[PDB]
Amino acid sequence: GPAVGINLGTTYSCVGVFQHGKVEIIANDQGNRTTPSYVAFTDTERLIGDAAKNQVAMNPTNTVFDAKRLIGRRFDDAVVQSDMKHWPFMVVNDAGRPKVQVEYKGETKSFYPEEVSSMVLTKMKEIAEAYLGKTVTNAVVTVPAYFNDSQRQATKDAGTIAGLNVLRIINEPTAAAIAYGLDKKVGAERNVLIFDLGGGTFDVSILTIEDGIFEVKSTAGDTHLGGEDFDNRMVNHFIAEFKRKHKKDISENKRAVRRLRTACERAKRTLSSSTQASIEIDSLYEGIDFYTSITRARFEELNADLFRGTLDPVEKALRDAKLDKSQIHDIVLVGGSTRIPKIQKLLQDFFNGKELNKSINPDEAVAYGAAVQAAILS
Ligand SMILES: Nc1ncnc2c1ncn2[C@@H]1O[C@H](COP(=O)(O)OP(=O)(O)OP(=O)(O)O)[C@@H](O)[C@H]1O
Repeated sequence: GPAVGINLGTTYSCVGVFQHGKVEIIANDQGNRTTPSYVAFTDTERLIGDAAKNQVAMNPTNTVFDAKRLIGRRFDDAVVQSDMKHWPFMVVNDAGRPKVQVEYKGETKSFYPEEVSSMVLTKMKEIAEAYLGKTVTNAVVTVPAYFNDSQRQATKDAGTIAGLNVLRIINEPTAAAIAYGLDKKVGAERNVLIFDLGGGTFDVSILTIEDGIFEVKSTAGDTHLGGEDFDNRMVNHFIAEFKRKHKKDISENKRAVRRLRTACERAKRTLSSSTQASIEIDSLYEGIDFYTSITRARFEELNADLFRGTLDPVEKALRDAKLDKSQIHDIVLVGGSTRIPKIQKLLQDFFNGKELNKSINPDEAVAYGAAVQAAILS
């Protein structure tokens, strides 16, 4: 069977396969081309992907996500300590290693970050196999450029326990470059800027490519800025609106909020193609139906400061890399959040009208590149 390319992301994962000179991005059972990096445990089963995310508000303490933030890290890590203050699930310390603790079938169980990730990885593999109509063994999995040997190790391990023969672990910015073919030899040095804004992380990487050899000159970004922060702004906005029209605050009801958030994330995606979207939520609080809508104009101003700040890390990346705007040859958009019009405008304006690389769905770019690489390595 063919080797596949997999993008193991913080919020979503994607799997592609190179076959007949073309790369195919494989959709799941629900028909989505990317699946949530969620795993949920219940009295009767273990849900992975969409099925998992589709019940988080009902099973918050037993629904695991953000495993990418834990992977290859230690419990004593200041990162872990800060992060765990926001997860609805338990993170325990097993001899220095962090472990997620859930209740599965009435019994208490705990897993290592790599095991959780292998569950998502297994879902991608069967998604691929269902499409390919054959077993998938070899694979190329992606990882950020800043991941150290421990993190890369853990990612490789997650692959092995998932029954995948990880041919290689390549960086996400490099995979993106390969997706557009910016790795071909043109007898000259080329500077590429990868602007990656996903569900929860923002990475800016400046690559230098000469003779087919990549060289990450610089990196910058924010580990806690992504599409979810945009959703939060909408949520707080609608919470205030509901409070106005119905004299009722819904902040305390955790389910009402999570349901509202799910509606917002969806309206947000629509807003990337339309100028306004309706929020139709039956019986949000008490028996009160919440029917309303937002416009792109409002959505933009709700996140104005966030969108604008996206340029600071870009300036710094350039600065550290010892380059000027005019020196970067190609700019490729990565991450689902880059589909937002205002982000594209903002970046283009910063690079004085330069054309942005974005013909390939940004949230499928990394997988796409990995699939090509997997093909060459087989
Ligand atoms: N049309 C769209 N407009 C805006 N945001 C979108 C759109 N389509 C998808 N997204 C967003 O993209 C995000 C998911 O991005 P992606 O699939 O690239 O994530 P990822 O690699 O898991 O990201 P990270 O590693 O930062 O979490 C979500 O915040 C989702 O709302």
